[PDB]
Amino acid sequence: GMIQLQNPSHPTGLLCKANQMRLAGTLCDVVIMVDSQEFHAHRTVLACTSKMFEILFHRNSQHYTLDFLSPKTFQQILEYAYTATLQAKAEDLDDLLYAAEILEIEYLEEQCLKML
Ligand SMILES: [Mg+2]
Repeated sequence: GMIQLQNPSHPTGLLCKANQMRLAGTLCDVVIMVDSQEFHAHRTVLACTSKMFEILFHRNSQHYTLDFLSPKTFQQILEYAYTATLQAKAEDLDDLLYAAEILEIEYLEEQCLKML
């Protein structure tokens, strides 16, 4: 007979380790520059979070500069991507919507749209 196992804590635990890796900078494979500020991250997490990054990463530069947002906004979207949670001042909502729109993060775009 067949056997089956399911762990509903895997997706979340997996993302948790990934964030822990990004904080220690372990196995990072891409550098995103934002206003002369370097961010080390994982292509896979970013590409699965944003269709914009999925497309962009087919260049294989391992290094990319973003001009549509400030390092603060990016750090804000990086945290969301790695923790599924975003913290931001009400005064940043516009900045986030503009970037979420370009990055195509449906959830951030939806929420920011409602909140405004
Ligand atoms: Mg800039």
